[PDB]
Amino acid sequence: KMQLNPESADLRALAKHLYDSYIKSFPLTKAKARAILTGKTTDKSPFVIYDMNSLMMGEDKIKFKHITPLQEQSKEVAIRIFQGCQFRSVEAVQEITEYAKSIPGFVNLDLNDQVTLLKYGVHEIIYTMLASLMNKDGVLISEGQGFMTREFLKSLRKPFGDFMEPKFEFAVKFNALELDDSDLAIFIAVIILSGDRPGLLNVKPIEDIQDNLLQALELQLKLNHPESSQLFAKLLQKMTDLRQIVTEHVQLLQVIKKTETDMSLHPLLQEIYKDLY
Ligand SMILES: Cc1c(C)n(Cc2ccc(Cl)c(O[C@@H](C)C(=O)O)c2)c2ccc(C(=O)N[C@@H](C)c3ccc(C(C)(C)C)cc3)cc12
Ligand SMILES: Cc1c(C)n(Cc2ccc(Cl)c(O[C@@H](C)C(=O)O)c2)c2ccc(C(=O)N[C@@H](C)c3ccc(C(C)(C)C)cc3)cc12
Repeated sequence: KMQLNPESADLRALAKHLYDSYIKSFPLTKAKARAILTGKTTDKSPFVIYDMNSLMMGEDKIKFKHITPLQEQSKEVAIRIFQGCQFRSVEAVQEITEYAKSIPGFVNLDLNDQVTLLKYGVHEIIYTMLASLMNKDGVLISEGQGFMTREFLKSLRKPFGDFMEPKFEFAVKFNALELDDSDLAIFIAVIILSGDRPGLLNVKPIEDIQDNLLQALELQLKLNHPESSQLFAKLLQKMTDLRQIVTEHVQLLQVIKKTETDMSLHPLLQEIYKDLY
């Protein structure tokens, strides 16, 4: 229908509010990420890691040194890279949670339901925003200061050689939608307010917030993408694809968390690296 009625102005105002929260909560947006991947930005080119020799030069640019070099160099590299991917994941939760609080009505929910929505929703947000940082060659790492190639990640040890491939194959199909930060801001909020998470108390207040986010998203996509019909429908299938692809990812590293013995990082040691930095 698309009318210029007072309810549409509220859906446009909600999109503006979610976008402003998207900028403050997340440092590296897709707008700046694409500027680095194409060299359009005035900043310096990021350090590129494509082989083992380039990775050794990258570690020398880090203040930390890792004073426990295990003999297995195939494990010294794979395990070290994976824990860098996990320490960054923890800081993303701090940013995701900061953005989740900005969604109208989220704080008014039950506190245990807020945990449940973030519990199962953090992974699906990571999969989405990670696509903004990667292309067909590699992924931007360390707040855009680095760039690790895709084929280098495939050259790691056999268990760690394909934990990023399910994310690259999703990105090439998700970036084809060519969404911008304005579209992603609403789309992230829709994933959080998914009212069918296992263990939700009152589903009624959650889906009521999501239905306004869904209406604000379809209005955003129809206005921002004039040459793309059914883009709202295509994006819903990408959301359901995140469901069955995250369950395969969470079950994948549970084998690593158990068979590597040193993967479940010590809780008190985590907080030391966060507060020092
Ligand atoms: C492998 C890898 C990936 C895929 N990424 C991007 C990434 C990951 C996870 C999420 Cl969730 C994510 O999501 C986006 C949307 C976001 O949040 O930007 C984006 C990395 C970022 C930094 C480092 C690293 O190793 N960096 C060095 C500088 C360091 C960091 C920390 C340490 C200590 C453990 C000692 C503290 C030591 C060295 C490695 C990776
Ligand atoms: C020094 C260091 C430490 C202490 N950790 C945590 C860590 C290591 C090893 C084990 Cl085993 C571990 O687990 C338990 C058992 C433990 O020993 O504490 C925990 C790191 C993780 C990743 C990188 C890295 O080199 N990340 C690469 C991807 C990059 C990223 C970004 C850059 C630039 C910023 C220059 C762009 C350069 C290189 C370095 C370190």
